[PDB]
Amino acid sequence: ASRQRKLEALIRDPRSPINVESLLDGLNSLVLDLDFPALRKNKNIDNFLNRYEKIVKKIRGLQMKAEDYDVVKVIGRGAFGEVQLVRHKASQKVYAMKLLSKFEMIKRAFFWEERDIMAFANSPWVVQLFYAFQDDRYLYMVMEYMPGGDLVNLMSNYDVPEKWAKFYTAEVVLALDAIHSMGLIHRDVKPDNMLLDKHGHLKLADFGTCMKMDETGMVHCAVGTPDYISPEVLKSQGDGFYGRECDWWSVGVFLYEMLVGDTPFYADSLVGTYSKIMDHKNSLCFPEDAEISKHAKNLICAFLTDREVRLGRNGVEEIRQHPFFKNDQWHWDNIRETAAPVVPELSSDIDSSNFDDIEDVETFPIPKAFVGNQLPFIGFTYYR
Ligand SMILES: O=C(Cc1ccc(-c2n[nH]c(=O)c3ccccc23)cc1)N1CCc2ccccc21
Repeated sequence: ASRQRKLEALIRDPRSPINVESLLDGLNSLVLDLDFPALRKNKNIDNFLNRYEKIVKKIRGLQMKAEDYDVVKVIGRGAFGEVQLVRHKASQKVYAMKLLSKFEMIKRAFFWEERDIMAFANSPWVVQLFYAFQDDRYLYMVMEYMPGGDLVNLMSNYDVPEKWAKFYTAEVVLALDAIHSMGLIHRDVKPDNMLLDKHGHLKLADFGTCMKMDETGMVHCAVGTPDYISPEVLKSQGDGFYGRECDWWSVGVFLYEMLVGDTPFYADSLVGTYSKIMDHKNSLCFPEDAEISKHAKNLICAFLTDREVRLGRNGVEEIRQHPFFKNDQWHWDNIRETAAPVVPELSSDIDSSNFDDIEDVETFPIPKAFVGNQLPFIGFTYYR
């Protein structure tokens, strides 16, 4: 009973590898991976499935499921799956729910490690995870809805003045400081990941790229669209190592797209984008027509240089000290409680005006032998 108290404690700890959610995930996966007629020929499998069939159904009904949510509309669709604006039926609260195809996911081990670190850190600069669940086909992630839309949408609807770019860059800078302080490297900082909350304040979202830094403060191994990716990250794709400074390159790309209107290494092809990024010493140029302050040009260039000499290599203090961030509207300690330059007008809690309309799927193939397709997702379920 003393050893049983110690064992009953690990299972109660929600941050434990084997806990109630993990144990339930294990039993659900075991039932799913064995419920195939070819496998059912084995008496051990058929009998286990018979005993636990009814109870696994009862348990699946009590646990959080997709049916507990009302699908308002799709606000993003991709290769992975979609993002739905949903409302929890019982609490009546609106959330953003990403659906990941388990099948597509498997074609890419413990990938939610960084999601858990970020979820626990609970930074006001990072889009919050409330719950995560799963069914045979999908992985579900219930996130805080960011009704202000992303910075792709803001950029395509506004001509961004230096007062505005000075604010979003500072918020991205504090969000990246937060992520690095968790022992993480975002890896794919771009305006699709820059989401705006109910008041127009920025938060960084991780769409599966965040990685835990090793003892040396480095990562490895994905890119997708490269406009915001540093040369070191491109060159690593390979098993190459890079640090947190790869995220500061994306801040420079961001400041450029805000003030200029186009990405600094844009091209009609992906190859050309990749090339212009690698030859960034010759290809970086500001248009004559685009009027940009000396400090703005300076800051973009301090970030868009080789990792060795890039701004942020010494720390965040030199980025904050940069004269571009001299202003009469905010401080580095109070920026999030100051007036945001673009305040959203939201008539209802399901107002999705800042999101482009989408409106309107492959699965695992039935196995002959046990293959354990559900095994990699044991522990994904998150409840707090
Ligand atoms: O993608 C996500 C987590 C996430 C984070 C924010 C949002 C999100 N949140 N809020 C909004 O309003 C919104 C509007 C459009 C689009 C998205 C949103 C949705 C999912 N992860 C995290 C772990 C992981 C592994 C593998 C693959 C993916 C992901």
